Amino acid sequence: LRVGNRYRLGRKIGSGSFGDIYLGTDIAAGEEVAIKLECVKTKHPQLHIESKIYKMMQGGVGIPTIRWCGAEGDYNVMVMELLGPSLEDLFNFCSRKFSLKTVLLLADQMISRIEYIHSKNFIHRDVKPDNFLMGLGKKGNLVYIIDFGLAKKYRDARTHQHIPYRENKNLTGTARYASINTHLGIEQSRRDDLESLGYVLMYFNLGSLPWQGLKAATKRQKYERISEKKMSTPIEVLCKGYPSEFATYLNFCRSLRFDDKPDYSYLRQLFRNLFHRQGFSYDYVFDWNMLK
Ligand SMILES: Nc1nccc(-c2c(-c3ccc(F)cc3)ncn2C2CCCCC2)n1
Repeated sequence: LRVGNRYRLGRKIGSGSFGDIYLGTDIAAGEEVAIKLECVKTKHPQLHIESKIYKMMQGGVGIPTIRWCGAEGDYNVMVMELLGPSLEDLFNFCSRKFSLKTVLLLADQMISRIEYIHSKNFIHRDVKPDNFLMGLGKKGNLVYIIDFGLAKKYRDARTHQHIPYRENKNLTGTARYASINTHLGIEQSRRDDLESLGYVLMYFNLGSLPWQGLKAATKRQKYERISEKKMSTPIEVLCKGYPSEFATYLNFCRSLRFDDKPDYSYLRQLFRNLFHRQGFSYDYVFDWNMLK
């Protein structure tokens, strides 16, 4: 159909939290775009709140620019620059195995995306492979983070007073990568986004995490098995057979206090120093860049 006068809606290409995503074209500008559609109906107006978070993040490296936010017909609509494959997509394309060089070159950009989001007072709360997409064209090797649907403010804009420590919370994000404290129902904070990143990295190293594939009955008790397996698996076991850097990262993350400012530079240095020890070149070539 025809959306926002300027765009043409294409076919469905995916979903995000709170809405369906479609391919499209900005006819007036000759640009291909991604369009997220949310009913202006029900109970919850998430597309509009999320849109303000993106704009607050506009300008940062690897944050998708929003071209138009508006409502039309039955939908609130947000138009975004088209982006490439997600890290999960690429992981599959690479036979579900990434070389250490690629893992380290991904960790570098991923830690910075999280630091950027945190610098603007928000926590993502759903760090996972599918929420990271590569750019296109000149930005083909830039890793973008998307979906602020479950994002939340962790400190006051003006005073920077951190939100209060809270318990008995239900899980928000993906169980597979959620932090231990998140499973324990503790309010998520900066440390939590980083811990999750730690699991995503080890996920890329192993092909799967040890708490994956557990069978249960409820669809709520599987999170209990997930949580128990996660707690029962010491870091040294999870990372056995990989550079010590990964366990040091996870250990660092679990040691942070609820309102602590993470040392993002130190985390990136662990990986850069490892990048050097392994002898890898600084050509920034990712595994998939070699697909012949
Ligand atoms: N190709 C492409 N380019 C830009 C954004 C998105 C996108 C959005 C998204 C977020 C905000 C917005 F305004 C428009 C789209 N939510 C999920 N995805 C993808 C996740 C992986 C699978 C395919 C959809 N997709």
